[PDB]
Amino acid sequence: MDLADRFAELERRYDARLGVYVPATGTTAAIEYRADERFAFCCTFKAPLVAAVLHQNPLTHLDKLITYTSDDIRSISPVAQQHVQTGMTIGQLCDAAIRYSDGTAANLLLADLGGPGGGTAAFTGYLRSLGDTVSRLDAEEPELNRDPPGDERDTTTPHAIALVLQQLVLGNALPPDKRALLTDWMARNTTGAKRIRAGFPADWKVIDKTGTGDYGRANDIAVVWSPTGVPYVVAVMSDRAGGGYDAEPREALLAEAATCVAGVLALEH
Repeated sequence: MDLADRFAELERRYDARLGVYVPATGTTAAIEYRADERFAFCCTFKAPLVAAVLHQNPLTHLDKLITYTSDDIRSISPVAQQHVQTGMTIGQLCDAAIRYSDGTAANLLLADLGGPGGGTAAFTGYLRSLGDTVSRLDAEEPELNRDPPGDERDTTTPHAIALVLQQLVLGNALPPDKRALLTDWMARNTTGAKRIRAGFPADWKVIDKTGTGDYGRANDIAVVWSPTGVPYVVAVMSDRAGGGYDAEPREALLAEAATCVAGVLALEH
């Protein structure tokens, strides 16, 4: 038995398609399972979206107050629904997008990056600027959750998104002050306790960004650190197209995939 066999058993048991990527390190070979197959972003895009906004603006831009109306709420928006008559700062929008998967926050940051009709092109462009030729965002929240299996629209691959997240958190895509804001928001995420976090021991640091969609889509992208501070990137993506558009996502699948990864990365000699 090897790791690919373990992953295939998860697929069988959950009636799911699973994608896993952990980039190679100095000490470890890449872990990959369907890593070049396409999966819908869902809200995993919101992490590189926040990076794009951070990168293109000075820090004082995070204090810029953005006004919107009930006309702009089209999606699950746990934070923005609360502030729709008053408005929210860019920094508050980044916070909401990452820590609560707020659709409206994401959509507003898309507009901040690219203007009214240009947000998705611009977000995709940011990824192209990082050397990611693979991913693409074509719709805003909530429509980006709804493309059918095999549609290339609104998709990344585990390989591509992990390599983006690596540049953002563990490379120099952002200067340290901006990088630290992105890291802190992901570290404070409220939506990921049952995904990659659940697969890693408590003394490993985990920051993450989840996504959940139609056809039982459930994703999580994380950066993890060993108790001594050795960092790894983990992308786990899944869907359950056999149940149709309303298939139940299964977070436990992601927790188990992450548990498999954690056992490779932690167990020594």
